[PDB]
Amino acid sequence: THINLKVSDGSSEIFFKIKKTTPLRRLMEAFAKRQGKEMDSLRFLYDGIRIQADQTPEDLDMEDNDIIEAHREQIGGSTVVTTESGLKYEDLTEGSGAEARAGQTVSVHYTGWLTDGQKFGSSKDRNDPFAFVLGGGMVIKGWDEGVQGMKVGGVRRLTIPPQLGYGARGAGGVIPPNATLVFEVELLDV
Ligand SMILES: CCOC(=O)[C@@H]1CCCCN1S(=O)(=O)Cc1ccccc1
Repeated sequence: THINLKVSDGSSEIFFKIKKTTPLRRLMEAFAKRQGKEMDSLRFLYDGIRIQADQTPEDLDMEDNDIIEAHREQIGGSTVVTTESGLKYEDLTEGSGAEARAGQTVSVHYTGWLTDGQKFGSSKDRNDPFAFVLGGGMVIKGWDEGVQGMKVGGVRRLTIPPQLGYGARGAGGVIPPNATLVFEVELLDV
């Protein structure tokens, strides 16, 4: 009557036990919400086929310990850029207006995760935007570099190697030495 399912996006892996007659909506919402996102930002595939919120394990002939693969889809497309430092960035949404430049004070919202999907931080927790002088050395190097060129309204995903993050030290009782960090940064003002 019930099966176990694993949902993975390549980083976060979440395990669920679900009645076979239960629609996949709750499971899908749960996975999305754990990344601080709305369900409609993701696409969930079973056996290469896209799952819809109203379908059940029964409708799809799912078995115990099956896997659902989760991906974000941007309708715009996906282009990930590697810079000379080894920083990677992907504009999920492009903003409007002038590009943020070195020396400007910027205000952003962000969420940060480890490569196992664990959230270590977010400005949305206290609903308090984060401000800093871009290129001023008051944030990790991945940020001083990666927020350059964003426009207001833009959402940019940064993949930050540890020499551009917290290096050998880690941070916050959460990020260990030599960790790669993933942030989604939204530029609010420049
Ligand atoms: C004040 C300097 O902070 C930073 O440079 C980065 C980027 C700018 C915003 C905050 N972070 S943090 O989330 O990684 C900080 C963090 C790390 C580990 C656990 C919690 C928070």
